[PDB]
Amino acid sequence: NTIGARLNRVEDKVTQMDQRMALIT
Amino acid sequence: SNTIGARLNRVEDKVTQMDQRMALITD
Amino acid sequence: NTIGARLNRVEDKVTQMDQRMALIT
Repeated sequence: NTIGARLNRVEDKVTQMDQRMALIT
Repeated sequence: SNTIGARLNRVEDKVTQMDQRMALITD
Repeated sequence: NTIGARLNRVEDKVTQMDQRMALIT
C-alpha cells in the first residue's frame, strides 16, 4: 500500500487510541 | 534507515503493539 | 502540511502516548 494511504491510517489510529484513553483516564 | 518511509514503518509497528496492549487497558 | 511534518507530528503523538501506557502496563 501507498505511503499516503499508510500515513493517514496511522494518524487516525493514534487519534482513536487517544479517545479510548480519554474515556478511561 | 531514516527516510520518511523507513520511519513510517517503525511508527506503524509501535502503533500496532500499542493498540493490543490497549485492549488490556480498556475497550 | 508537508509529508515530513505530518510524520513528525505523528511520531510526536505516538511517543507521548507510549509513555502514558508504559506507566500502566
